Amino acid sequence: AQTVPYGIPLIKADKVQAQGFKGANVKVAVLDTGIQASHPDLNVVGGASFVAGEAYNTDGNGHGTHVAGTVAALDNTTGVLGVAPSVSLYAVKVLNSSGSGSYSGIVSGIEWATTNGMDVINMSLGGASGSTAMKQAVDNAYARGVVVVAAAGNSGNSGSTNTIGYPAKYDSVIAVGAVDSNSNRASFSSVGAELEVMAPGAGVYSTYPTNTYATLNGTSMASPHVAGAAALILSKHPNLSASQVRNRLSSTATYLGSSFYYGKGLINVEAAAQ
Ligand SMILES: [Ca+2]
Repeated sequence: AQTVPYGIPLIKADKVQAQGFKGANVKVAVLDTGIQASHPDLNVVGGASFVAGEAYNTDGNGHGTHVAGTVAALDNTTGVLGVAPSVSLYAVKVLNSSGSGSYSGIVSGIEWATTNGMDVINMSLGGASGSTAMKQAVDNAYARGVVVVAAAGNSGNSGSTNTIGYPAKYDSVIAVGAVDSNSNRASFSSVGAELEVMAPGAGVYSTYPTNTYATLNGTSMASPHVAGAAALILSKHPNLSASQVRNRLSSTATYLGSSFYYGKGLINVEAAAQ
């Protein structure tokens, strides 16, 4: 049978899906370690690899497949359920089997995405330092109308230290923090002034390499939740611009506390979709 991860009802992705909007026609590119394209519960329609010696349609890590599953796990009688199960999935490998990648490889992914007409870009990756090349590509995609979502980082908090990584730290990028099934901020969810919105990141069950499913923890899992809500909103009002979709996301979020810890709050797709 098909399992419904707690994450989708928590963010009200089901009320919208129920209304009939599942993110169809929306092109979502997942910049990650690739995707097990042959996964039964997934439907990758294309992409590209910028990692030497590795094809975009294979995931030797499991990370990119899990993230992808959260965005568009097929709505059928098996596996799990994605936020926008009808979204046009694209895998852009910018990380290798060890979860590592170079700035050139990543920006190249951000450039291919925008150039090829992606509506949403998910980056469940992050680093301590940014780069003028990374900033440009990101501001560019956003400038072109591309919604850019990135994991806020998993370095928890310490005193009053802003621990939000890059590219999450960029203004053109939406930073995502993680909360558990009780809607309580996860201990690893980084904090900072740039934290934008919260989504399920603890105990999220999704698709995992070699036709299986696994549970993982991280802000990397919270991100796809927001990347998929964006497509959901886009599949309802396709005329909206990035900044608009973005604003409905944070302007209708459920308040959970100080922005330094929860940003604007937990996202609500039913409210954000008008
Ligand atoms: Ca399924």
